[PDB]
Amino acid sequence: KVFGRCELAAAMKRHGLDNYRGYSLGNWVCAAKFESNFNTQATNRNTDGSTDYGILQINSRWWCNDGRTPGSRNLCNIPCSALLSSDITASVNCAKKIVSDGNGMNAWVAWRNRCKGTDVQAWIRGCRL
Ligand code: NA
Repeated sequence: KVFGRCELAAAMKRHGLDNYRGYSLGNWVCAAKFESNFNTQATNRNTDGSTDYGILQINSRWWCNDGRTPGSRNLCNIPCSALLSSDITASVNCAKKIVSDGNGMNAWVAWRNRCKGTDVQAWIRGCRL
């Protein structure tokens, strides 16, 4: 499923991401935009054997089990395929653990490269939240 900017913002707000860990909703929408382009089925195979899955591109080496990543942990206790659903619940709950893992939102490279320090409020414009 390809989420609409405000449609996603609303969904994320429902799931408690707005100001979660001090990170405004705009930060989360911006991260999703640059990580997966709002596409829940987004997958990116890395060179180390791991793969990034879904709307927030969660990595299979430590957060979900895809059965093909060497020395992989399943910290979120879910199959990586669950992070590919149109429903964002699994991704949000797992992201909540990732952002609290000692690096804040820096865990998401696209967020750090295209959202960090910018006017993230723009990502929530026109939205009826
Ligand atoms: Na894993």
